[PDB]
Amino acid sequence: LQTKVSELETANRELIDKKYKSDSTIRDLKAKMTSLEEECQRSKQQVLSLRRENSALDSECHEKERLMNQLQTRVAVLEQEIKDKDQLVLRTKEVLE
Amino acid sequence: QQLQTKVSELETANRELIDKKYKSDSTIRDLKAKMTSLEEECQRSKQQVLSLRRENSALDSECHEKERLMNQLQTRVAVLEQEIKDKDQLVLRTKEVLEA
Repeated sequence: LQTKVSELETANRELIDKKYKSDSTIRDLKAKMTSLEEECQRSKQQVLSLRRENSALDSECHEKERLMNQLQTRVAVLEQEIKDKDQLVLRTKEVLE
Repeated sequence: QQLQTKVSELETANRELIDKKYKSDSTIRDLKAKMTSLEEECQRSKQQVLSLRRENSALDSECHEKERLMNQLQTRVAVLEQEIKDKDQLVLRTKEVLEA
């Protein structure tokens, strides 16, 4: 009789107490997620920053190499100019005999 | 205490809580799933950052060696350009004596 009233009072008090717990779980999950998407956004910007830095270094390595081949060519030209001038200095010394 | 109207009221209150509990549970299941993908996404960008930091250190060392060989060459050019000037001046002074 009044027996089923008690089984139902326990069931209700249990549901309301579970509703408090589920609500705080939702509040906690939403907060744990806000920090997480702020973290993911930070690393996305960090990746993009590092990709820009890498492109910059790549272009810089290209220019350095371009300038280097130019200097190696310049050295070869000057090294030959020396050889030709030393030989001219040698032939002048040789004629004064 | 002769009326079970509290049963009819306690059953309409309970069935309403049970239906709300289904909705709250799927919200929790959906938040937990949205978070698992997000944690996986963050882990993927962490490895992408680390990969890009390795790559950056490599390019930096490479740019440093290129800059080092360039300073060496610029110095070499200056030495050779001076050797030329000194030899041309010797050739000039010999020409000058052969005139006087």
